Amino acid sequence: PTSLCCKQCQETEITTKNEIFSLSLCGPMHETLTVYKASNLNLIGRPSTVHSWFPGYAWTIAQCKICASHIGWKFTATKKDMSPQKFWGLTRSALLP
Ligand SMILES: O=C1CC[C@H](N2C(=O)c3ccccc3C2=O)C(=O)N1
Ligand SMILES: [Zn+2]
Repeated sequence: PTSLCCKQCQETEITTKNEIFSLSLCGPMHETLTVYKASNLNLIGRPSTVHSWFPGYAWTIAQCKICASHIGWKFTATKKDMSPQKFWGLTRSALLP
């Protein structure tokens, strides 16, 4: 009901609408849903900064633990002074609803 599940298998809650936050800037200074917390995702490989959509963070591929759908990435901060130190960037179209 606040629940966002893997679209492919519909078994797993991946996150909730409660966890949604926005790193995008609201002044003169979408497709990716960023959430503080998520569940039921397996991380693949190791963090990389190449082409990172969120400068300062590295990414690790995250897939649904049940059906292996590529749902998004775990983003991890490269510096200790950043907040959050970690979040999830989730492909909206890989989630239901
Ligand atoms: O922060 C991110 C997550 C990974 C994402 N990524 C991809 O989605 C992709 C597809 C094919 C070749 C290379 C990449 C790449 O780095 C990307 O470009 N930046
Ligand atoms: Zn799944």
